[PDB]
Amino acid sequence: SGFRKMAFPSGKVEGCMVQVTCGTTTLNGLWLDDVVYCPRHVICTSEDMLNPNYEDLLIRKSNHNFLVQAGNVQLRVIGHSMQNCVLKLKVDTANPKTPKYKFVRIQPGQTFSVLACYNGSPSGVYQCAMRPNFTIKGSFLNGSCGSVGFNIDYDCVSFCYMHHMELPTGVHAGTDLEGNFYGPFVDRQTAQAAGTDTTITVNVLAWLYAAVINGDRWFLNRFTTTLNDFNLVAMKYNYEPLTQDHVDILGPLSAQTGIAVLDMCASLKELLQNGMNGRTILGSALLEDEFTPFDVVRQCSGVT
Amino acid sequence: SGFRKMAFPSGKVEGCMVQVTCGTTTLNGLWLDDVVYCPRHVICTSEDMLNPNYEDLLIRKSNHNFLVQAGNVQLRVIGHSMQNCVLKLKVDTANPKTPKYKFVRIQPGQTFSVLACYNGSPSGVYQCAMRPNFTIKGSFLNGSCGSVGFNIDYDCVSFCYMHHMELPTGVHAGTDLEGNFYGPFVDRQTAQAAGTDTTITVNVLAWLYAAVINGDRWFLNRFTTTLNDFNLVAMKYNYEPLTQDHVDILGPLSAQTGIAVLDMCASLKELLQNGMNGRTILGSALLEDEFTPFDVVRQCSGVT
Ligand SMILES: Cc1ccncc1NS(=O)(=O)c1cccc(Cl)c1
Ligand SMILES: Cc1ccncc1NS(=O)(=O)c1cccc(Cl)c1
Repeated sequence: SGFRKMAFPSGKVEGCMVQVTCGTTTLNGLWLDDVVYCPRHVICTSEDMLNPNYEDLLIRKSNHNFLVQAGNVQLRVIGHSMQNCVLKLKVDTANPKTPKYKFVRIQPGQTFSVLACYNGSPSGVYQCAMRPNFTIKGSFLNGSCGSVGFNIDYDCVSFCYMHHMELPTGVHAGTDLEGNFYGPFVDRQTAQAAGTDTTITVNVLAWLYAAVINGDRWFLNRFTTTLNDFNLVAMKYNYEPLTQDHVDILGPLSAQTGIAVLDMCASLKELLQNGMNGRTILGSALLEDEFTPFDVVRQCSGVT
Repeated sequence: SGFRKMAFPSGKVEGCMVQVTCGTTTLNGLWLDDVVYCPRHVICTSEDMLNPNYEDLLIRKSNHNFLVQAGNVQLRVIGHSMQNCVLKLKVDTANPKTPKYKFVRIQPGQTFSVLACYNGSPSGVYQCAMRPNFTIKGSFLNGSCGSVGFNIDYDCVSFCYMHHMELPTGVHAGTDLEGNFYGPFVDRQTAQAAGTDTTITVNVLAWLYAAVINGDRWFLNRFTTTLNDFNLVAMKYNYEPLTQDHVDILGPLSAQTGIAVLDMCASLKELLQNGMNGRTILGSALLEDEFTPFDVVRQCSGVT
C-alpha cells in the first residue's frame, strides 16, 4: 500500500532527447525515427518573440542552420518543415533508441509524465495534469522548451505534450506533437490569459477511492447525494460538473471498495463545505485532483 | 519557474532491473556488472517469514534454484551469497546496460528516487525522503520488493535503498545495497515499531526558499528569531532541531534570495504557531519536508 504521485519510467523518452540549436537559441528536441521535433520558436531571437512571423523567419533558415546533437554525436539535417508550432527536422539517421510510439492529443483533466530537459539532457521526471484550462503547473526553466509529456502503455509511448512557454502568471503552455497548442495560447511574448481553472472532480473522487483503499477513511460519512445536488456544490467551489460518464469510469473503484459513487460524492460535498478541519488525506492537506481513475487503478494494482 | 516533486530520470536504473524467482517467491533484482542484488527473503515461503533462519534456508538452495530473468533472457547463476539482508547472485554475463554506480548509505532527511518494479518490470518513478525514523512513505504492493532507491550525479547512479517490507502501519522499510537495514527493522513478519517521526526542518526551510524564488511570499514576515528560540518551537511541533550545519547548507539559498536563515526561521515559526489560515505554499496546504537544500538548488538552476 501507500499512494504516491508517480511518474512513468522515463527511459524510453530519455533515449529520444536531443539538443537543437538555431542561431543563438538552444532548446530540446525529440528524435523519433529519422525526424526531430522541437518548438518552432527555436528560430527566433529575443526581439523576434514579441511578434514573430514564423514563415518569414524560417525562410532565412537552411538545413545546415539547425544544429542537432544527440549526446555527443552530431546529426545531419536533410529536411526542415513547420507543422503548426513545431519544426520537423528530417535527419539522415533513424534513432536506434526509438521506442514504439503514438502522438496523442490528451483531454483536459488527463494526466501525463514530463521529462524536464536542458540542452538535450534529462534532469527530472514528474507527473502532471492537463488543467481544465489547458495549462500545466510544471517546473520549467530557460532551456526547458522542447521537453515532452507522455504516457506509457506496456511498451508504447504516447507523446501528448511539448513544452513551449511560461505565461506571465507562472503556469506553462505547450502543444501536442503535431504543433497544435493546448488552449488558446500562441507562441508569442505577449500577455495571454489562461481562463478560470477548475478542479477535476472525477480525479478528486478517484483519489478519495485511493485514500479508502489505503486506510484513510475519516472523511467517509452517513450521507448520500444526487448528481444534480452534488453539482450545485461543485459549481460553488469551481469544481468541474460531474456527469454519468465520470460516474461510469469510477465504476471499478466503486466496485472494489463497495462505496457507491454518489456516497463518495457526499463525502466530497462535506469536505468542500467544511474543509479538512486540520486533518490530511494520503498525506495531503487539500483535495488532490492530479490522479485520474485510471492512475488510481494502475497504482493500486501494480500495472507495469 | 514552478516547483515540482521531481524524481531523477530512471533510465539508467531501468536497464538494471531483473526478476528473481526462488521457489514460489518472485521479486525484483538489481543487475550491476555480473552480480544480481535482491532481498534475501526471496528464499522464504509464507510460513518462513514469521521467524526465518536465513542461513539454514539458504543452505537448502543451490545456484540453479535462483531463476534470474532480464526482460525475456535467462541469466545463468554461477554463485550465491548472503550479505546481511541481501543476496548477491553471481551471474556469468555482465549487464551491458550497467551505468557508472556507487552504493551509498544515505542519511535520514536525505531524498532519493524510487523506481517501483513488479516482476522485474518498471511501473513508475517517484521522489521520496528517508524519514528521520528510517522509514519511507512509498507506494509498494506485493512483488515490489527489490525495487531500488537512488540518486544521479551527471552519469553516476548512487544506489541507496532496496525495498524489503511494509510495516503493519503502512510505512516502508528496507536496506542499503550492502543489505543493512535503515533503522531497527529486521526482515521478519513480526510487529515492529518505527519510532516517532519528526519533520525535516532544514528541508522545510529550503522549500520555503523555493517558494520565495517562485513567487509565493505571503508567509514572509517582519520578524526574526535565534537558533535556541526557533528550536523551542521546533521541539513543541516535532521538528528536527536546527543546527549551524543546517544553517550553513542553507547559505546558498539565503544568498540568492537575500533572506537571512534566521529570518526564514521566524516565518516557519509563525507558520507552526498559526498554521496556513487556509492558504497554500507551492500548491501545498502543509509544510513540505521532502526537498533537501540540494534538491531546491538543483531544481531552481536546471541541473541535468
Ligand atoms: C528569448 C527567446 C528567444 C527565442 N525563443 C524563445 C525565447 N524565449 S521563451 O522561450 O522564454 C518564450 C517567450 C515567449 C513565448 C514563447 Cl513560446 C517562448
Ligand atoms: C509471504 C512472503 C514470502 C516470501 N517472502 C516474503 C513474503 N512476504 S513480504 O514480502 O510481504 C514480507 C513480510 C514480512 C517481512 C518482510 Cl521483510 C517481507
